[PDB]
Amino acid sequence: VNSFSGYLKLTDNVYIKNADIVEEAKKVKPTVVVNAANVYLKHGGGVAGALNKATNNAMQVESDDYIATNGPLKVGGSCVLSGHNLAKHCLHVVGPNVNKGEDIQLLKSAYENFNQHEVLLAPLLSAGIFGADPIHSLRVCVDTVRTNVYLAVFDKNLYDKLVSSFL
Ligand SMILES: c1ccc(CNc2ncnc3[nH]ccc23)nc1
Repeated sequence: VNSFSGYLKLTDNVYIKNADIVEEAKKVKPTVVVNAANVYLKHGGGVAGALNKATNNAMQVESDDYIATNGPLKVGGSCVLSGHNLAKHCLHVVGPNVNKGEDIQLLKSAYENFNQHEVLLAPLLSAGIFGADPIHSLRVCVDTVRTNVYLAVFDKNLYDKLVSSFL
């Protein structure tokens, strides 16, 4: 039993809710919140900008030190950093950004990072400003992640479409 509430169950291991991931993170304090990161960990907008704003920019400060030491992530890759006031840990995962021309096949590699964590609160990777079709992202999630994932979808309209079209 865990503390996630109001989720619709899609499969054995995937759950989905219309929620603001920031507000859900602050209420649940999950072990892991996933950030929709870019390779530079520049948290300017979308989910990343919102999560970073909620940390009062502490996420960005920590991220800049990470990049200065380690260099950029790979598209499809991830790193574990602090969850600050939102979670124990933040798993920064880089989905392909269609608006940069990145290969959508890398979306499966991105979701594979979730399998290193038993339970996660997450957004749909490569959705929103990353330009992928969220229905495709949900399909890849279900077909790739084997650990327990709680997906927060900010937009109520998209949430209803994802549920109604789910196979
Ligand atoms: C429109 C469609 C999809 C998204 C995906 N981005 C997010 N997904 C979950 N929670 C969020 N909070 C802020 C952003 C965010 N954004 C905007």
